[PDB]
Amino acid sequence: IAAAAYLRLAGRPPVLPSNNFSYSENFLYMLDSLGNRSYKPNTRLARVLDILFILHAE
Amino acid sequence: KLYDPGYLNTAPVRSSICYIDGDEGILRYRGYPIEELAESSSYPEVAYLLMYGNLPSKSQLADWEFAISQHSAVPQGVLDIIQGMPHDAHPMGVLVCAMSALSVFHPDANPALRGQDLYKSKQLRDKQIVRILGKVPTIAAAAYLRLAGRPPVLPSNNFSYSENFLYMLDSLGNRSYKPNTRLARVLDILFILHAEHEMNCSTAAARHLASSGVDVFTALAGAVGALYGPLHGGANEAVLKMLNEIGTVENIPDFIEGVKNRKRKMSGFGHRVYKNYDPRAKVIRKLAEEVFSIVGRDPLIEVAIALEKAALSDEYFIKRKLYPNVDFYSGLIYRAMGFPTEFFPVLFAIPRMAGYLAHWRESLDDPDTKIMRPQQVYTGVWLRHYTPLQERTVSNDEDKLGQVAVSNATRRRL
Amino acid sequence: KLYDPGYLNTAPVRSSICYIDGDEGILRYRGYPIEELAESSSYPEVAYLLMYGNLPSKSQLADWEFAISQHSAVPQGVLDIIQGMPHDAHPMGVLVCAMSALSVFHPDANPALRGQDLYKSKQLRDKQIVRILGKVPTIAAAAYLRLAGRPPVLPSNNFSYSENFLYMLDSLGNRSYKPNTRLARVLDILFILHAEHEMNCSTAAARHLASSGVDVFTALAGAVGALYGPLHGGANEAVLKMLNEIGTVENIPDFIEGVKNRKRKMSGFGHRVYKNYDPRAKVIRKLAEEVFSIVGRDPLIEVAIALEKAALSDEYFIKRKLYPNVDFYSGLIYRAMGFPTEFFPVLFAIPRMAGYLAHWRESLDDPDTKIMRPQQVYTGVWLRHYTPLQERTKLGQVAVSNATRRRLAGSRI
Amino acid sequence: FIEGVKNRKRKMSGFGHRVYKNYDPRAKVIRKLAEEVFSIVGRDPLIEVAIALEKAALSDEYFIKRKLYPNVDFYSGLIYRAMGFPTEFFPVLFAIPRMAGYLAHWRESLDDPDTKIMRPQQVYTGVWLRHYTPLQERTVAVSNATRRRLAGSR
Amino acid sequence: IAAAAYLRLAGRPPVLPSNNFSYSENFLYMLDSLGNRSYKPNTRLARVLDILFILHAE
Amino acid sequence: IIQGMPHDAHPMGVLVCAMSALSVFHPDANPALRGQDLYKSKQLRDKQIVRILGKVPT
Amino acid sequence: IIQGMPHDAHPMGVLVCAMSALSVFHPDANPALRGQDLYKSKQLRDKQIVRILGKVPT
Repeated sequence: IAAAAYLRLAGRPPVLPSNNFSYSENFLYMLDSLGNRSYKPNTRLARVLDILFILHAE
Repeated sequence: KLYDPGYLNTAPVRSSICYIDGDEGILRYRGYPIEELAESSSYPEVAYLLMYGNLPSKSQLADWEFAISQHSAVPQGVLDIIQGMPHDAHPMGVLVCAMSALSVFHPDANPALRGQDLYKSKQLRDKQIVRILGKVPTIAAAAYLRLAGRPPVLPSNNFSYSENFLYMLDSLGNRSYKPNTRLARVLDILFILHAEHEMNCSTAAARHLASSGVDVFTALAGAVGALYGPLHGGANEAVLKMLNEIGTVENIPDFIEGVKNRKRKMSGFGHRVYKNYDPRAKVIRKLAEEVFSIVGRDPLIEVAIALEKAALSDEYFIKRKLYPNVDFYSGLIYRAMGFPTEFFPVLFAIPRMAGYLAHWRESLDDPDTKIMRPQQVYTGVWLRHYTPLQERTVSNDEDKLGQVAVSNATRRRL
Repeated sequence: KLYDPGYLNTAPVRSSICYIDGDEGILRYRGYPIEELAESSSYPEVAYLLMYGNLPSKSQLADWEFAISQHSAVPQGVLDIIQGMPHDAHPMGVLVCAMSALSVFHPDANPALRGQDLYKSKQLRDKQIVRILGKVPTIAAAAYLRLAGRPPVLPSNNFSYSENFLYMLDSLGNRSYKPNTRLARVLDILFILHAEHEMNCSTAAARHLASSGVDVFTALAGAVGALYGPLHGGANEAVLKMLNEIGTVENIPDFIEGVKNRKRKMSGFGHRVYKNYDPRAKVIRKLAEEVFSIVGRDPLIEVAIALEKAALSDEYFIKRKLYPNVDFYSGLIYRAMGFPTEFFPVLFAIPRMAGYLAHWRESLDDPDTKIMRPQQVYTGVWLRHYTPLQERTKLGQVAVSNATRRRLAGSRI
Repeated sequence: FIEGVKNRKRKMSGFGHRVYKNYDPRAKVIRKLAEEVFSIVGRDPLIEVAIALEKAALSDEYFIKRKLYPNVDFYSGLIYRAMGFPTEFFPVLFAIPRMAGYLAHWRESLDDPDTKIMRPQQVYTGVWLRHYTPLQERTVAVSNATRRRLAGSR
Repeated sequence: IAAAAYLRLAGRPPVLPSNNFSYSENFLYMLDSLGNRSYKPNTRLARVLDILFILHAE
Repeated sequence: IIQGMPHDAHPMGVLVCAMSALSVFHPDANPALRGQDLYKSKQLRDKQIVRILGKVPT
Repeated sequence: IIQGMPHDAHPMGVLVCAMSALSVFHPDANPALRGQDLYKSKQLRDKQIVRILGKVPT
């Protein structure tokens, strides 16, 4: 749903979820893939996204 | 001289639609004063008068307006196009794109699809004139209804032109709707007021494209696009922010005194073509009072009224010919009707286009006038051998564009 | 004032962007002749030269064309708009509609939302230049493909400008295509010859619109609309139908004798601008014969070749200052590549845009612009007076025999 | 153009019949109905140019000496234009009447078994004898359009 | 079917046949209804169309 | 058009209908509206023969 | 479920399939999905019997 919000912001239709990557990886991919099922975002950026997620657990 | 940049020393072509005596504010559409028409007439009357050079009689006028009502059937593909843009889109761009789409959706209009034959007979000319003069009203409409998120309406054949527009503006899925007659009349008069202006940027572009031999639809699309300029319809927001930033009515005399201190802005006072007077001011002031009577008031209206009353008194505004322009009362009425700010310019487009059609006929029945050819005076380097682009010297790296991406090229850094 | 016939008259604008002397056949983009550039240079180089008034540096041209390739991306919304258009509609109308939608879908550049000062910053001008220069060819390719109905493929970011367009045009919808370097260099070399020509309604309209402070997108849309019609000098259709009617070489002499007898039309030979040789003519001749070698020819092409060979040596053409124009050879080349004839003027609008943006930026920069309030001389009745409505009392009637014979020539309700 | 048609540079069709000459009462009756349809629907530019041609061409000596009497085609086409028929819709309109003739002929043909369609004879215009050799030795076009997919693959 | 071709040529939804007339004017009643089933054929127009049909009979 | 036909039919009527539709789906190929001189080229002969041969077995 | 399906026999099978599907187009009229029995309720049995006596016409 977060990815759907980001997509619907800048006009782009939904993204179907890749189901082979980690959590952050999954989200970060669902942002910038443009419907290309053959994309792999950075490991360092996904690492950063996971750290930011863990630093705001609760 | 040979260099007349602003065309202020030359005259492109003679005209006969009307004359602007800016010094005295004398305007007569083919001899009829603008105030006389705005009082004793209606929009189709003046439109026909400009278009055929003279007013029609009751019979053919009735038939003409009947046809105007008839051809209002906007192709639904244009409606889908309207669905295409985001609802935040400024109405001007919406209207321009719809204009181009309406040009393409009508194959019988393209000369390239039929050769240079569509523009030699009165039949196709008049037919396309009536066709477009009808559509506009509607498209606009849509645009208005889609601004807030409403479904498209179906124009009917019940009312007259201006009242038809008011109908499709506010029917809300109620076929038995009939808007206020006074509001329809006042909008009709307003349409009278903005009927035409003499050769301007937009008019020059219009006559250029007319002589260019291209389908009239796209020519008017470009011409009305030339009206998008804030110099050509964006000056209302200046006085709107004048009357909005001033806030409470108790800020008016101190506002004019600070104006005397060369501290607070002045705008909308005195026409930039009319320096003495204009009957438009008084007639639309009466109309504005009628509008306040029918719909009511607001803090902005009372602030503006007291501000202009104090402005008529202070000598600093008296001696500089700063009488209020038509823009004040115009915007007052338009927002009083319930029109958003971003929506003002599109309605300004609605009347003027008729005039742009008029001259479009004019230059097409005059061949003395011909294709343009601007003369160029080159002031740069005359001759120089080209260096091998590779041998090309590498001593300059200026102007450093080097910046266009999504948050410092993060879009595809992976 | 001064009556200004068909605007021929005097010079209403002076600049330092280009120079052309047709009777002398000298074409120098800022003092650099057309031959020296066309024979060796490339389209992005001359585009940068027009933008900046000087040749680029390696790194400058490198990252310039790199940013162009980067901005080759086209917004999704305008693509959806193009999809929403009908099918059999002419494509250049699709081009102008897409340009208008591009104006809408770039509210950031819209000045009416942020006053008459957003177009005073340096970087916004350059970003607009790159945006348009990249986005237009993708739109043209997408429309051409819409004629064929296939979905537009995303622009690759690894090839040259002309190479990008050629791949976009003939990718077959995959990645395994390899650019025809011969055809690519031919097309890129050709685009040099169709840069900004002499002043026209397009350039004047762009100048006026930029002076008015409008958004650049809509002004360029209007310029494309100005070039929409072939009456801007585009007469490829004339030589096309002349070839279509000329037949083989055997039945050429009757037509040419009619031309000498002033009975048959002559098109595409002799120039109202060039009154002498044309360097563009020989360059485009070499390119055209290379095209003939690479892709072969149809009978019509050899018909035209033989017609040219016989006509050029004929006295009726040497004496009458008559000789083939570059329009003829360009049409030959595009037909040999195999383009729809009606799609031809699109190829004549893609390269006429560098000069548009050059003049737009130049007009923005110099504070020599004023209010474009032209004059006139009144010819109508000086004064009349209003008539009462009952004191009232028809060239045609709308909807003739259509929806009217369908409204009364069968019944009335 | 009245001279032009007599100059043999531009031909004229719409006047007469390849199988009827004396007359075709159909032309007269549709002339009457064309007057009626002008009365009942009105006039359009093609209509007055057509009637002007009808009046003018008869005066010229061409149709006096050549004999070309306005064919049912002229009036049928102008009437079709009058009735709101699109330009392309004429052939199906011409198809509607002929079905009666096909039905009558078909019923009559099924009626009489004595009528037969024999196998027609033919006289060969080819060689009387040849022979097949394999192709490997075959001693040695414009079948497919090129420059469109060929260039695409090139 | 000819009337169906005419009417769909404009992209307008097709119409049902009627039975309260004879051939040519029934066809014209088919041609012009505009969604109104209370139409009628102009008898002069029906007769002239019938004669147009009969002239090219056989 | 052949899937829209009921299961009880004759397949060769299916052939003739689909081939009439091929007549329809190639209006560019007809000479019936561009005069009786359009068919003077060998290229159109080759194209029509090759298209017919390719289409019929499918 | 009809209006396109082949008719290789009498509509008897058509009607049987029709009411079999009517058995599920209104699942609210079912006793096996709420509790364990429902036709023991007088109001249900009544409304059911009314509909089923009147449902067949459509």
